[PDB]
Amino acid sequence: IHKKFKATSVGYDWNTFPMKLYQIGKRLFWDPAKIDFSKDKEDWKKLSKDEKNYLLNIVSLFMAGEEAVAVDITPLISTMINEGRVEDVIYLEQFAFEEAKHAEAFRRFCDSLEINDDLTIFTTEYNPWYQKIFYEELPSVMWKLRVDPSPENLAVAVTTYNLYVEGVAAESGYKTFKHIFNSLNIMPGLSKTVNLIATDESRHIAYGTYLITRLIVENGESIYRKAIEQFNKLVGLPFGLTPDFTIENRKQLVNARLTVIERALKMTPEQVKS
Amino acid sequence: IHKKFKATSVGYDWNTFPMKLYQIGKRLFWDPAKIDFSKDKEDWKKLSKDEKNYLLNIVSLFMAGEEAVAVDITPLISTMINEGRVEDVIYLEQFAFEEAKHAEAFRRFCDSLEINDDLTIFTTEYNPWYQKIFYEELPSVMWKLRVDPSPENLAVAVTTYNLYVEGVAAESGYKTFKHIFNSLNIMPGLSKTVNLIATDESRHIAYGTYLITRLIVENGESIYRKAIEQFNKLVGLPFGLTPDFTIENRKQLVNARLTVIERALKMTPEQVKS
Ligand SMILES: [Fe+3]
Ligand SMILES: [Fe+3]
Ligand SMILES: [Mn+3]
Ligand SMILES: [Mn+3]
Repeated sequence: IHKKFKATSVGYDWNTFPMKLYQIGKRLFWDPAKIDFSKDKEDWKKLSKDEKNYLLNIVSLFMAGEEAVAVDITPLISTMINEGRVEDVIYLEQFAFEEAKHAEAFRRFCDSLEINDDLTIFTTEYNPWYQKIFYEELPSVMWKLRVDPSPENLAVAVTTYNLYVEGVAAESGYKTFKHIFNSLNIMPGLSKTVNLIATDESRHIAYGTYLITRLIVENGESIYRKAIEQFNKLVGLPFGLTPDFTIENRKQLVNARLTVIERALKMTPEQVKS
Repeated sequence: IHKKFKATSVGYDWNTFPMKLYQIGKRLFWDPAKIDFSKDKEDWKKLSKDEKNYLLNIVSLFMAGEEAVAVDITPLISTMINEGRVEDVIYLEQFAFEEAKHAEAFRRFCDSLEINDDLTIFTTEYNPWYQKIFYEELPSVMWKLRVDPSPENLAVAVTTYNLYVEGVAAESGYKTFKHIFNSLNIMPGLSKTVNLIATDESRHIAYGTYLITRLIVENGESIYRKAIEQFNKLVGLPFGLTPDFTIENRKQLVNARLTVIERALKMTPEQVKS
């Protein structure tokens, strides 16, 4: 409709959280082209058949997700347009630029390893939980904002997107990447890639926290129940990795999100919003 | 719906035009924070009352537009999601990141000049053509893709967005900025800003050309008539500037777009698409 421009009259609120993360994003901008993968292909040929299978599996998980989160961001951006929160639109529009840049980096790392075949037999067949969330849950909750931009749908969207996918699932793979790169002294180019992607996820989960906490302070009693119901619905080895350890961290990250969610309760909207 | 990921199976087409501009965008990335505005405020106090009025006017025009083009990009991105063109989604999602970064740079330049008042009395009252296009035309044609993602609406959208707004209107202000900064030796910080924004518009009009030419090669007979009807509907001093000269360039840029539009006619889809 464009009845009034928030940049001409009221201006930009530079002290807001989505704008301060918007500064750090362009302050710590990194180019995947500068990341050299010329030695990763040598370390790829020095790994066993099973270690290459699990590494290709977890890389296929992120690369599948980086594209999905880059195209499911559209209803959240359009919802913020209908909400008039241009500052959120400015970051959420960058918040996807780092996501699309992540999908490029993994595809760059895959093409650097001569990997020219299909990786769909990793996103569905080997782990159906990754099919349930990204093929069914994430498209349903995000694109529900297109037809219903209600606050309760925003909470259901952000929890299925910034809390579990980015704060729990994406971070668990980073800790999995932490024990693969540091213990074996392999994949320095992907290590530079992950350390730059994990740095982006720091601002990604930060705004996701700010968005969900903003809903638990504007509609605390109703948003919290939907944000927890959705978070309870989502939750329902080589390289020297223990299966009881990765599950411990992903449950430790799940516990790390329940704290920051309930932290928003009984908080004044002045303490987080403007 | 997320029935199939274009990044897991078929992969990314790195040789396509939206991906090659996606490389240059992150290759020539510039941070508006590094641009120093400490001497622009000194040159602002050395301009007459009318020269400051026209400079603030044309700056208020871009800053108003940079926000509008950053929030009207959402239907075009969602249309490319429904079209499955993830490569276009990757650039169009960056293509807005440079736009939101432009809206920041102008607001940074305005805040650097102590300009703390409203600029709405420049986007509507002084020039109603800027009200007709950005308050009525651009929201209508872009958000018509949300309800109707037809090829004819894409042409009407891109012409009202990448052809006249970015290729003609935005470029005319750059040529206007060309005669203001070079003839008077003023505003070096904004000169660094414009030269970096005009460099971004090079990739912006390039993809806009690629998108509209792709429609004139996939549906040449129907898209061209709508792309021209819309382009004919859109078209319907201080600093040593001549009113007959800026109109000459904006008509020269209008003529520069009719050539590249009709250039797409009688061209094989193999010559531009994949
Ligand atoms: Fe993220
Ligand atoms: Fe542009
Ligand atoms: Mn990511
Ligand atoms: Mn621009």
